[PDB]
Amino acid sequence: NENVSGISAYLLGLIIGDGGLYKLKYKGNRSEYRVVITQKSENLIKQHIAPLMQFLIDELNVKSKIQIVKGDTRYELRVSSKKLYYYFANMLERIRLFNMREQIAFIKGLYVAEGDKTLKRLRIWNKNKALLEIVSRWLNNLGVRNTIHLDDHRHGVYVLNISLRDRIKFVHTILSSHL
DNA sequence: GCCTTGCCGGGTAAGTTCCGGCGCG
DNA sequence: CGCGCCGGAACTTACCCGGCAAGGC
Ligand SMILES: [Ca+2]
Repeated sequence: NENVSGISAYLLGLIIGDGGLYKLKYKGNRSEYRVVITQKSENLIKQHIAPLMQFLIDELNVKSKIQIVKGDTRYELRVSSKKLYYYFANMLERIRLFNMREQIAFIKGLYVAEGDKTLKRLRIWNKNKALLEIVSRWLNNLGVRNTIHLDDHRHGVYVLNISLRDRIKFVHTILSSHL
């Protein structure tokens, strides 16, 4: 709807990237379901990310608050919502069936989260190789050549390197898409 | 000459799961 | 009683950064 689907895919890229989906068990039988995006800067969160999450929450009739919690090392945007937790967890599941619009939005969010930011090089870091392999195939379909290697042998972190030969296509189509 | 990109260590910006409390049928 | 939101934060490490050099054209 597809204001919503595009924004959803983008937020998921931020959540998977910078972020998390948590199902918590307490005593008892208490529980909590969290959608989380963390980020160093309060401004990026408050003026860019939160209004996107708020739009989605309103559109989904989710009754939960957007919480912004200050940590010692970063800010946390958090929505405590069973319904939103499952919306994103099922979407993730999910992810191979994304259309072109959701593909581009997801990759954009994932790059904002896990991205080389100078743009001198175009690189995405993640330990989830299968996720990078999905993104690699999508990028190939969009004709951005790319390679995946184990970058950090210490922590098992993969890099997806976007070929600078296809830099203009990647930055124009994905990273500065008006979609 | 100039660009690209694999490699690889530094260290902080992420991530994850605890806690005490309250809401609501 | 049985679960699900709220607000916080303690703790560990997964990212990003960025320099070096092999390799391609
Ligand atoms: Ca990030």
